[PDB]
Amino acid sequence: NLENKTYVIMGIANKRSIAFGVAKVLDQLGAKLVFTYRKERSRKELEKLLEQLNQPEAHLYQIDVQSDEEVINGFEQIGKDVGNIDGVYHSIAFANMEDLRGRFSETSREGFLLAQDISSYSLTIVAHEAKKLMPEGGSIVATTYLGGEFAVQNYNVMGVAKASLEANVKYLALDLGPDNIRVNAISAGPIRTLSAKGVGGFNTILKEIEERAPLKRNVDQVEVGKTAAYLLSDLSSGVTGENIHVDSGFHAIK
Amino acid sequence: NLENKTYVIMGIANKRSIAFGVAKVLDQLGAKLVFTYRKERSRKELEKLLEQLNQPEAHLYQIDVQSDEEVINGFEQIGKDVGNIDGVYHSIAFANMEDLRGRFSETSREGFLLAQDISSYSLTIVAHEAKKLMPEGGSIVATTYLGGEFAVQNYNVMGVAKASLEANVKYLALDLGPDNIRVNAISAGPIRTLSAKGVGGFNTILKEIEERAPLKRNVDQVEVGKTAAYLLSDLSSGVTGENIHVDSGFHAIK
Amino acid sequence: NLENKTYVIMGIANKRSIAFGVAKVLDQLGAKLVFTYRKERSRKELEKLLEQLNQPEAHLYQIDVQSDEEVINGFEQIGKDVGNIDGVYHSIAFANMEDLRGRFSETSREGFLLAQDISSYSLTIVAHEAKKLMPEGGSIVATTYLGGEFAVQNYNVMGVAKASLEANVKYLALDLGPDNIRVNAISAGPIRTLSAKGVGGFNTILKEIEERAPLKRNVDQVEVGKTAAYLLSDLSSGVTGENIHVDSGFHAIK
Amino acid sequence: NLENKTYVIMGIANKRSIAFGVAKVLDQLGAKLVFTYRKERSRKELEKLLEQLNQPEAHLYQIDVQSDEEVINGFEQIGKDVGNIDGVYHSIAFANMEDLRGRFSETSREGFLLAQDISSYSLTIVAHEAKKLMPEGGSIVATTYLGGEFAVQNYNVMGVAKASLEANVKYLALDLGPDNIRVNAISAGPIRTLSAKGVGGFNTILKEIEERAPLKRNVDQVEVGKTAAYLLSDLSSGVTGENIHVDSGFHAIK
Ligand SMILES: NC(=O)c1ccc[n+]([C@@H]2O[C@H](COP(=O)([O-])OP(=O)(O)OC[C@H]3O[C@@H](n4cnc5c(N)ncnc54)[C@H](OP(=O)(O)O)[C@@H]3O)[C@@H](O)[C@H]2O)c1
Ligand SMILES: NC(=O)c1ccc[n+]([C@@H]2O[C@H](COP(=O)([O-])OP(=O)(O)OC[C@H]3O[C@@H](n4cnc5c(N)ncnc54)[C@H](OP(=O)(O)O)[C@@H]3O)[C@@H](O)[C@H]2O)c1
Ligand SMILES: NC(=O)c1ccc[n+]([C@@H]2O[C@H](COP(=O)([O-])OP(=O)(O)OC[C@H]3O[C@@H](n4cnc5c(N)ncnc54)[C@H](OP(=O)(O)O)[C@@H]3O)[C@@H](O)[C@H]2O)c1
Ligand SMILES: NC(=O)c1ccc[n+]([C@@H]2O[C@H](COP(=O)([O-])OP(=O)(O)OC[C@H]3O[C@@H](n4cnc5c(N)ncnc54)[C@H](OP(=O)(O)O)[C@@H]3O)[C@@H](O)[C@H]2O)c1
Ligand SMILES: CCc1cc(O)c(Oc2cccnc2F)cc1F
Ligand SMILES: CCc1cc(O)c(Oc2cccnc2F)cc1F
Ligand SMILES: CCc1cc(O)c(Oc2cccnc2F)cc1F
Ligand SMILES: CCc1cc(O)c(Oc2cccnc2F)cc1F
Ligand SMILES: N[C@@H](CCC(=O)O)C(=O)O
Ligand SMILES: N[C@@H](CCC(=O)O)C(=O)O
Ligand SMILES: N[C@@H](CCC(=O)O)C(=O)O
Ligand SMILES: N[C@@H](CCC(=O)O)C(=O)O
Repeated sequence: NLENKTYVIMGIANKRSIAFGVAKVLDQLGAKLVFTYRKERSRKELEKLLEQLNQPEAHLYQIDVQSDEEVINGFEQIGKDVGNIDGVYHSIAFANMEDLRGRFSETSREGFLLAQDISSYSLTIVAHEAKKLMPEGGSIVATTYLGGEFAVQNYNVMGVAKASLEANVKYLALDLGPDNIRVNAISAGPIRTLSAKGVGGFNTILKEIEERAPLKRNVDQVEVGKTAAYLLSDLSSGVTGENIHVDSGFHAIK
Repeated sequence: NLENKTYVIMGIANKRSIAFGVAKVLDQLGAKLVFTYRKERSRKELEKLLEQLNQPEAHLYQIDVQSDEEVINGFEQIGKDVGNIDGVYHSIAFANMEDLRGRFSETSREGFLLAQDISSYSLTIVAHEAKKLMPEGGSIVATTYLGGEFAVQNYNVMGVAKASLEANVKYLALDLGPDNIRVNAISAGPIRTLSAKGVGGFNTILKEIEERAPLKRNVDQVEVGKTAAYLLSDLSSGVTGENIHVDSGFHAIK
Repeated sequence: NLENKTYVIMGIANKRSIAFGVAKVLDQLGAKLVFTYRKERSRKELEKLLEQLNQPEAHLYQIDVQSDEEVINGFEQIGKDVGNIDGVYHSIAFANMEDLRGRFSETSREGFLLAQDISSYSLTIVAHEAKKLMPEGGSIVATTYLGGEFAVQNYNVMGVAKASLEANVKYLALDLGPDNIRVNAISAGPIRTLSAKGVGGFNTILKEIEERAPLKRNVDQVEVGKTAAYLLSDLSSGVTGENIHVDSGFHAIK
Repeated sequence: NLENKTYVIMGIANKRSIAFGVAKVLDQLGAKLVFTYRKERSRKELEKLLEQLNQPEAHLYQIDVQSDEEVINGFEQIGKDVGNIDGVYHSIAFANMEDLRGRFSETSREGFLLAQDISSYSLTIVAHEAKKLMPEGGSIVATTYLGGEFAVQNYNVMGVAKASLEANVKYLALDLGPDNIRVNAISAGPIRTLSAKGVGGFNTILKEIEERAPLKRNVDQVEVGKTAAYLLSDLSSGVTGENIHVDSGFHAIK
């Protein structure tokens, strides 16, 4: 039960976004939700998707996590509009498409740093600004993939950006733990989303889960959202620096 | 919300048992609970502890997990008495004082195999018997410690037993996943219980957690119970073969 | 260069044994070698295989690692025959055939404990006895598989015994470190040997390595042997409690 | 024996550099060595240091790894001057001093990306250029630290850069494995070097190893160099995407 909680959900682009499965679950559990987006198209999609939620007010903020001032001012505006928050769900990554197929060793410096900036560093600065709204403690969760732990074909520069994110989670957990802020990751199995369309071989990744993972099926956004509700709530009070795989068991097999 | 769910909880000895933390949480959430014990003194404690619970009926079965027949007959009786179950919490381990409190390289064969048998093999046979009561699926959770992942001073034979149990969890997850049974572990931080008396230097282990773990505090049995509630319920659909550290973040630091 | 070093190699059965790859390499580097075996037939193979090696004398001892007396008396006799040794290569495991295929949840208690006894505990008692012949320090290496780290189809009871071995390696490393004895594992990739005939689906495991592993080829016993020379020698003096995968990179991908 | 092998060693600053331990070992084993340095100081210094080696000639190239041109042109020139190479030792990392103490959550975007660029991406572009000089295969080794696997006090931005670097090794292993180029890391224990002075609390880190690591002592640059010789030679054929801890066993304990 999350009535009287407030969470900031970063990274809804459309009805297939992982962050939207999180939103549906939290919403259904009674939470107040604030949404951040980059592209105008994503705000338009949030406005339509909010008609499916039970949020009596639209709280939408444009935050491009490449910009310190947009992250700083965005959270400062959120604090002014809704007061203190209980957590942040971070569902944000980016890499140029030519870096999500072919040969990893041909990755450009600009593409490698782009992916690090948006997919990893953004959690650091978000945590720094979000903590200002969590004087009593809180919970920050980011979304990762098994390609941060193992080399997977095609995931290439984003695998190295997820390894960076997963370490970023541990270091933030150590730093913010004395402030009663927990920081954790969910390592989601493959899910058809707008960003999946850029990963080479994505359909064969999905098929392999169905054939080989312990549950012999793929997961969906709402399953990620249910684990998010656990990590964002008091149920997980003793848990920080942790990476929970929501992937039908695929992480545990070879 | 666990109304209309039934769970078997194995390994309450007294009010400090981790499994009683689990019981309290599941009870508060509306579950029907069934309890298994070894020593007659454990049954007496269970009888006194059930007064604190909302359980309208006492469902108590003696199962020494060294005996196949006791596990077989105990789960069969549980089925005839309460019907199908939704999961099992396994909170059982044992090792001799004499092997524990000597150099690891001095561990006796008998003591090594005793600790495997009770602390690891018991999950396998329990899973096999409990699956007969879970025709539509279920969840099985066992309780481990960071000593199964790293060599910790003094934990000695029980660290090898915990590594065995953590691998047992992954193999059971692979085997039983197509039956929609999930199998997971909770890696609890140190907690003062009857069995902790067995571990040398236990007080300095507690003190290290306070000084060094991200949350700068120790965890308690109810925190283990809240993560158990997540693992045993539909909130962790899609999570199997996982090991969730309820340990203030200690696993993530060095 | 291992002239003036002496190593005990445990677990040659025939010319395909992983331990015979280790023997050839160590022999080619000038080490003096002592061999232990269980079955008469293995002693006969060792007698034949020694004609290929540069050892000027056969040091052969029957040690069934299920027997404490055989391990104690065998190492005692080794020390009386060749003096102090520089390390031990352990290449011993066993499980009953029915436990290397089908459903893990059906594993018998006696089969689970049998595999633990031979494949894990044996290392502990061997280290205890071998330490008496290494008063200046030494190196002990055991042979594991990725199935001890992940659930692998069919490997079943041996995967849990290997997770146990791997923890045994870390706990021995911690215990024996102050005596200047290093203890490490090599995680070998699949290799056609007599014991491979017990693993269901073995040929499929081999084909997956050629298709998926970074080197796109399988490894052989001599490559294990070369990593064994590294771990048994001063070249690895800083390295203990480690598990080195000699598996064409397969451990690193998913 | 590395006679008739040529290795490029990147990252000698002075007599305490880890890469100078590597050079000593490879030089002694008969390898021809080429050296790269960033700033002038490291030149002058290199010129002097190399009188301690048996290199008949001084092959020194200025390469600042922030510059694509310098990496591309530097490897090109090494190929013209010396011909094909057998491997590359990468011993290069950098972060701003302020980012190696205090609160990780305060790290600037500029500081985080600088550490990623120099300490992780540099391996990718180095590997791409160096491949051109390894048409029959070779071996690339980078130097990492346990702070890339766990959150360590103070190490902060560099911990996230080393996590990135360790994933970089695996993705390069997968990519370059079919060209018979292996890529691996050495995770060195703490060692007093010029870069160590920047790391907050370094002396406390060192003391902890002596007190708690299995070998109860610290490691040195030459021990890193001996494991580098293993990784760079045919002894480690079959080993790729691996991270070998030369740290007195500290990684294996908690
Ligand atoms: N789909 C999967 O199988 C899978 C599996 C594991 C993990 N993940 C992770 O889950 C997360 C969500 O991805 P998704 O699959 O749900 O795809 P998605 O719907 O495309 O979500 C990606 C989000 O990233 C945002 N974003 C990119 N750059 C940004 C920037 N500079 N500033 C602020 N927002 C930015 C996008 O916003 P705009 O569209 O407004 O630009 C979009 O809302 C990502 O971290 C992804 O790596 C996905
Ligand atoms: N305390 C901690 O710091 C800690 C941390 C991580 C993990 N754990 C784990 O948590 C679990 C519970 O331990 P605890 O600390 O709660 O100690 P506990 O209160 O002493 O519970 C241990 C239980 O194991 C049972 N048991 C032992 N052998 C048995 C057998 N042959 N058949 C049936 N039951 C048997 C005992 O039953 P009887 O008394 O009836 O014999 C007792 O109920 C164990 O797996 C333990 O390793 C403990
Ligand atoms: N082949 C692979 O793909 C692979 C991969 C990774 C790891 N491994 C491991 O490598 C090691 C060697 O196996 P292998 O593949 O080389 O097969 P192998 O040639 O069949 O060697 C197995 C050895 O185990 C010995 N052994 C079994 N029980 C024993 C006992 N009670 N006491 C003394 N020795 C006993 C056997 O001796 P007797 O025949 O005399 O009984 C035999 O010499 C094992 O630990 C295995 O798990 C194998
Ligand atoms: N010492 C330790 O305890 C320890 C432990 C684990 C891992 N490591 C790692 O070992 C490696 C070597 O460090 P070290 O401790 O040997 O210290 P070091 O002697 O200071 O070596 C660091 C080297 O990095 C070079 N470097 C920095 N930025 C560069 C750039 N942009 N282009 C080219 N070179 C650049 C420096 O060259 P200039 O001096 O010319 O600036 C210096 O030679 C690093 O990867 C470090 O993280 C060190
Ligand atoms: C293979 C599974 C997967 C993982 C992801 O991280 C993912 O999301 C991204 C992948 C690449 C770039 N930006 C993203 F958001 C999509 C995906 F489909
Ligand atoms: C150090 C933390 C800890 C872990 C345990 O597994 C634990 O439980 C046991 C420890 C040893 C033997 N039987 C047990 F049940 C107690 C403990 F105190
Ligand atoms: C699949 C790879 C593999 C691993 C082994 O541990 C192995 O060796 C055994 C496998 C099962 C039982 N005893 C053994 F010695 C054979 C093998 F082929
Ligand atoms: C704590 C151990 C350690 C690790 C390092 O990576 C290290 O080297 C650097 C540390 C930080 C920045 N640049 C470096 F080269 C020094 C160090 F002393
Ligand atoms: N190479 C295709 C992969 C097709 C698939 O999803 O399997 C792509 O670039 O998406
Ligand atoms: N070895 C002591 C432990 C002392 C402590 O708790 O620190 C014991 O017998 O329990
Ligand atoms: N020689 C193979 C025969 C494979 C087959 O034809 O069954 C064996 O050892 O089983
Ligand atoms: N079921 C066969 C598998 C055939 C193979 O792939 O080796 C076995 O038991 O060996």
